[PDB]
Amino acid sequence: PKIVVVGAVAGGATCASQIRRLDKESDIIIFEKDRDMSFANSALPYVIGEVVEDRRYALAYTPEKFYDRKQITVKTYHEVIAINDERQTVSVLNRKTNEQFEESYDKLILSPGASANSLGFESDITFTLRNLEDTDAIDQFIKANQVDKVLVVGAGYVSLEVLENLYERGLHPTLIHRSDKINKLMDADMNQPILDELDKREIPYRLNEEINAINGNEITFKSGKVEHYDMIIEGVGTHPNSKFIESSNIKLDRKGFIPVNDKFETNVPNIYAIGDIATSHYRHVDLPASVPLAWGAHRAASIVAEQIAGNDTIEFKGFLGNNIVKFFDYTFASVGVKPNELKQFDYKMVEVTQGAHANYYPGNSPLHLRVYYDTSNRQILRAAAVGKEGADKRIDVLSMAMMNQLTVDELTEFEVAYAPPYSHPKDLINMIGYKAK
Amino acid sequence: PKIVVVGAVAGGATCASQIRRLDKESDIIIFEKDRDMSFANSALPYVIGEVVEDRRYALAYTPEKFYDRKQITVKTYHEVIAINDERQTVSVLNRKTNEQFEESYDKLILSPGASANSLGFESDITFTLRNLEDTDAIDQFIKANQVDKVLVVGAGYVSLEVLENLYERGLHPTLIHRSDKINKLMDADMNQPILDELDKREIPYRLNEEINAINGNEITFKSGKVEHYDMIIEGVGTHPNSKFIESSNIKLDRKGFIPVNDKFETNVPNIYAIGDIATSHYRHVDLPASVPLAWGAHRAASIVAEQIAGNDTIEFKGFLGNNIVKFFDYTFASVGVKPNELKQFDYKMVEVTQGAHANYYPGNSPLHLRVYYDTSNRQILRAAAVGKEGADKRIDVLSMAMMNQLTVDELTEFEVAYAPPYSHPKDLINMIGYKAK
Ligand SMILES: Cc1cc2nc3c(=O)[nH]c(=O)nc-3n(C[C@H](O)[C@H](O)[C@H](O)COP(=O)(O)OP(=O)(O)OC[C@H]3O[C@@H](n4cnc5c(N)ncnc54)[C@H](O)[C@@H]3O)c2cc1C
Ligand SMILES: Cc1cc2nc3c(=O)[nH]c(=O)nc-3n(C[C@H](O)[C@H](O)[C@H](O)COP(=O)(O)OP(=O)(O)OC[C@H]3O[C@@H](n4cnc5c(N)ncnc54)[C@H](O)[C@@H]3O)c2cc1C
Ligand SMILES: [Cl-]
Ligand SMILES: [Cl-]
Ligand SMILES: [Cl-]
Ligand SMILES: [Cl-]
Ligand SMILES: [Mg+2]
Ligand SMILES: [Mg+2]
Repeated sequence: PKIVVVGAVAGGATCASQIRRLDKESDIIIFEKDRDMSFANSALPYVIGEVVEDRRYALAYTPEKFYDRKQITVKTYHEVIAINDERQTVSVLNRKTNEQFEESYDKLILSPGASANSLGFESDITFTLRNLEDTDAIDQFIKANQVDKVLVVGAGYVSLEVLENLYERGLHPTLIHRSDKINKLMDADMNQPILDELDKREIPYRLNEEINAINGNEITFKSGKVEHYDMIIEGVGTHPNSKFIESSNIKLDRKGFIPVNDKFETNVPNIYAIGDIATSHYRHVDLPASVPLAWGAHRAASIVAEQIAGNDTIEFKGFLGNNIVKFFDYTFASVGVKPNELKQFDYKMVEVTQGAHANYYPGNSPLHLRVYYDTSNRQILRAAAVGKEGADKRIDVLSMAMMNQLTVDELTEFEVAYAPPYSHPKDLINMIGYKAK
Repeated sequence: PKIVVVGAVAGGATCASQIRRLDKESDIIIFEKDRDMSFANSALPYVIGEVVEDRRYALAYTPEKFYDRKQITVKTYHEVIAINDERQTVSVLNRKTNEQFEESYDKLILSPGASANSLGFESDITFTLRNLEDTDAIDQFIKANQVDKVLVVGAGYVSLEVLENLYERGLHPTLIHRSDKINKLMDADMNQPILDELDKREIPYRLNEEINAINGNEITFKSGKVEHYDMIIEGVGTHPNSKFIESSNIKLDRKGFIPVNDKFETNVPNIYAIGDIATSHYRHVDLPASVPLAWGAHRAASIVAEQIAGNDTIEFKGFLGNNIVKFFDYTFASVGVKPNELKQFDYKMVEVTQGAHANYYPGNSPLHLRVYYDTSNRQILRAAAVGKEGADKRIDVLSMAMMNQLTVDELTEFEVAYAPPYSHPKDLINMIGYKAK
């Protein structure tokens, strides 16, 4: 079938590649509105911190390379501006010429993702981060202005990674956030180490703080404070890239995302939507979910490839929402329903704080693991772990347990890999099970 | 009931403590033939290495402390020499006075463990490592003789830990083993990094090599080589401590272990066996299993405590044989049936080697993950992982998958915690699922 993919990055290039693995005959074209395909979105903060030095590390492919290797055509600086879904074509603006044309399809895959929000100030010193053009502009500006003091606005996990990288590069960031709900995928009492790590490094922060006005480099804040900053990086949320879809028959929710079934189909035949634009449901509970992270983009890209060109019985089973961030010496990881969704259930909480590994073994640190379960059926609803060591291991185990709607009591039965450097004969996970009675 | 426990360490002291948590009235007496109770067995190689130097980590209690805390009587230097099951007593030898006496019981719990094998040479410089008296004797002999050159015999995970520790202490060990089958819980072609780590550090080794004769410090070998060593530590396997059980009605297998049901009962009413002495079955396949490791001793201790004084519906579900060892910069872990047991199934193998975390992100190291699955039902039989980073995490997640009867194909659905320090958007585990078929 002739395949048109919109977006050439985490969902779209992956989906196209997966289809080509299954099907060597079909014509596949991807349209990408910006300069680069297949950049490593998650590497971008580390490119700013110069922790990833070789900036080609964050760019897997050029169009010429993709055609050479996979016989897939990728057109950059080509923005899909309308879907003419009844005629099965898309309208495409060639952004270099400002001429538009239609591209026909038998199957359309929409992976256009999300764009950064802006606070909307008229300011040359403010930047957002979503692609490699942005990473380049930020790096350029730091060098051209010898940036030292940088205001980081927003306290979500990417803004935090940007802050850390700026600090390691030698700059002096201050963090602000409009509320006290920092790193909101993690339980709010368990985010305290973020604020400790900032305090330990004397990196200033102010929560429930916002920009009121910008006059050149002089920033006035809601608190009444006035400070000079050489550069501002705004991490103030994202919005779905669906304006080009509104005129078509595809159903959007009230926020502009595309609800999909378990085959990533939209309500319109022959159109699929994957990645951050798609909304689905949890695997382990009957609630809607949106989980705009890399794993879901790559997983949906594979399921859609199977749907189109492989085994059409392969269908998504829903999300668990496994997520994680590093901030300085700590890891913060959670999975399951979000904090604010716990109230849809009758639930209890169990938690342990114990050494990541045997206490006498050096380099130990306290790991805090918390699990919420549903009192009607003992099923695990959510887990969270924070520590210098071992958080990602416990959370990945519990994601595997929730995939199987395992109960909290069955955690006593989990058979850990135990030697002194790694865990305890009764691992933290087992202790949750023992403590749940 | 009146409770007698034989062995006061990983299974026996734990079990007695767990009973006391549930039942504050029963009399509970533990007999231990050696000097110490509740030593940390897995800490021992690290004690020898001066990695663990605080005594309070090597030894958790004395009998007087245990009594004061838990009103459990522990008689060290008391060796049970017969089990008089028809009269419900044990015959005990007080090794201090060399007098024996009968002790009556209502419930008897056998946790005698295993003893180290010896090569049988008449040698003042040769030591085995099983307990804290052993550990003290080795540390004292190094100090009394200004030991520099130590021969480590055997290549099991305990000999390998002892080798690493003697090296970190500043001594000069050489490793030998009778064959090339080193570290045999791991797939024989995934142990090369043990030899690479020995070479990198210029620590000599010889395989297919044995001690042929000893004359003082002059050791003559099977190869014909003749060398001088200051000390020898022999790690040439263990044998079950069951010769004292053989006159009783308790059924032993031909290898001298005690088979038990899922309540850890023996064939004799009111007698339980737990820890290294006990044999049971795999959880995920219908085959016998013995897994002489700390998790099993601790989980059996809990189940027995429930049987006697708590919820007697709690039963064992079988072993998976999760196991792990550190050797210098590498981790070696595996779970499921042993390599020799794979031939009892029609199976296939799938593997992947990939960075532990994102390709672009620094500090990376390749992680080799291998999965065997049953072709009759696509169930996972065995998994094994070796790498500097992330092998513990992948093997615990697969331990949890095997607990939940996951097929290899379902591993594409595992939702990993992804950010660049931790994994990839399709983790190694997901790659095994995609590469299967
Ligand atoms: C800085 C940063 C760090 C992140 N870190 C992590 C992390 O550690 N872990 C994690 O799991 N996720 C992380 N993410 C999120 C992850 O990158 C996304 O979930 C993933 O990119 C979703 O894939 P997608 O295909 O939907 O969107 P994208 O990868 O963003 O690709 C969408 C593409 O579509 C193009 N497009 C949009 N509209 C059109 C149109 N009309 N015509 C042509 N092209 C169009 C866009 O230009 C864009 O290139 C991070 C994201 C960022 C920005
Ligand atoms: C050096 C070393 C390192 C290890 N490292 C690991 C590791 O990293 N991970 C892991 O999981 N496991 C490790 N193990 C194994 C783990 O310690 C054993 O699986 C666990 O100790 C088994 O508990 P048990 O109660 O059966 O035996 P033990 O803990 O050995 O206790 C048995 C006790 O019974 C006593 N006893 C025997 N017979 C009698 C008798 N007739 N009368 C009175 N008392 C008697 C013995 O003297 C002994 O003290 C290690 C073991 C050693 C020796
Ligand atoms: Cl990435
Ligand atoms: Cl149309
Ligand atoms: Cl231990
Ligand atoms: Cl008798
Ligand atoms: Mg139209
Ligand atoms: Mg259909």
